[PDB]
Amino acid sequence: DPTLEWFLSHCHIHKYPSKSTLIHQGEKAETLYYIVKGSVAVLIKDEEGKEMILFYLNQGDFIGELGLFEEGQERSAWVRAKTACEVAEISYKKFRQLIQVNPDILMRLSAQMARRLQVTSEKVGNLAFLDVTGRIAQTLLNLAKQPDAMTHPDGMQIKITRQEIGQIVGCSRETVGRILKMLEDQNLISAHGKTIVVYG
Amino acid sequence: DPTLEWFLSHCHIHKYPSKSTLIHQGEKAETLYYIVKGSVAVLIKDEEGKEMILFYLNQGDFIGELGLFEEGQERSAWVRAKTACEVAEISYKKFRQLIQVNPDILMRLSAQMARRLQVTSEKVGNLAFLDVTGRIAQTLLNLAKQPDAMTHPDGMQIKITRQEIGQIVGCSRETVGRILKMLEDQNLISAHGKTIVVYG
Ligand SMILES: Nc1ncnc2c1ncn2[C@@H]1O[C@@H]2COP(=O)(O)O[C@H]2[C@H]1O
Ligand SMILES: Nc1ncnc2c1ncn2[C@@H]1O[C@@H]2COP(=O)(O)O[C@H]2[C@H]1O
Repeated sequence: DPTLEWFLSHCHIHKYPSKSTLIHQGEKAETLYYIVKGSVAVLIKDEEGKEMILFYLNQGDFIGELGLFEEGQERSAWVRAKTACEVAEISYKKFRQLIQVNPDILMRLSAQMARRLQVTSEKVGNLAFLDVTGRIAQTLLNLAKQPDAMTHPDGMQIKITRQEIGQIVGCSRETVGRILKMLEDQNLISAHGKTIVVYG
Repeated sequence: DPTLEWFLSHCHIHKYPSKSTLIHQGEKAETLYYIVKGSVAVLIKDEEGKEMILFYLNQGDFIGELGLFEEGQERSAWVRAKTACEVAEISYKKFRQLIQVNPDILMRLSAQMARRLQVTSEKVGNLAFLDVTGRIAQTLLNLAKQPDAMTHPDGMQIKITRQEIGQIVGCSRETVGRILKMLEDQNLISAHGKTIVVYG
């Protein structure tokens, strides 16, 4: 996109090794980010530092946008490199000015925001209205519909530990274990190690 | 405000009686809304038509924004007049043009979006980490910490039907019933009708 390359040329680019943290919750938000390459997890934690994956973001996604519209706010979640990443960065001050030149940039951002809101609402709905078996089932679908969802002859094919799922659904890797076996008995999936086969 | 009366003068204004539905989930999203007066609930339902209040929006809040950034989408939730309302309305087509004249309007929208995303993410935390009893307990605290939370000699004091709680937590008024009694046995609250006493 020629409009992204306009945006990007005003950004400093920094590579982050898989597993490194780009954003720490609670920091002061003063900068926007943009994933040029790679993917990251958005996480939040609970009292005893228990993690919950709240979204996966990927190349082309902005990050750190939520403190852009009002000065003096804090990062609302940790963002962690899922794989090695290359992330552009820019101060909100500089970015607000781009918007002044070309509003189309703010338009691109708002669109990802509107979509994260839909998805997150749906996630809210999922926790309220599904049994932990139901969520784990939903989570597999959504994972096999990730841009990076691979392909298998009997459906889609994903990789993910039982703990990651556990964090996505808010259950333990133990519970995730039982339910994965159960869904496999119902021949809905197939688990050979850390590779699940979802059908669709 | 100068920008906002500009926005509004391009809108048709319609009054909605308390309890009437402004947006039906699944409809095609082609129009933006703006609450000139009153408040509404955003709800989603489950398989057996069970409701979950997902947000309260009020005078000054836009509604129906989530299908604005991509043509051909569906209302992501029902929006229902909490009290009698007066809601401006405008087609997305007209609104995209305003943005072209003055981007500041898209800037006001994005800000409410960024805040709904923070709040909704927060709510996802609770749902993941709190069972039906835990949530109902949390909900009472938060309610007794409302600006309008009254005072009692043994703690705070609130008013709310069991159904309202049911909607806050995504459970039925029946379930809310059991759990309220249970919490009362644990002498954590006291329910004499539609007035609960949370202790401390
Ligand atoms: N529900 C969500 N969906 C997607 N991304 C999110 C969500 N909540 C927070 N984030 C991202 O997490 C980032 C961390 O801090 P910010 O709030 O500054 O910017 C945030 C957003 O980019
Ligand atoms: N998580 C949420 N927080 C706040 N408002 C929401 C949320 N999810 C949906 N809405 C509102 O529900 C409206 C119904 O359809 P739209 O998606 O067009 O626009 C929606 C938003 O205004």
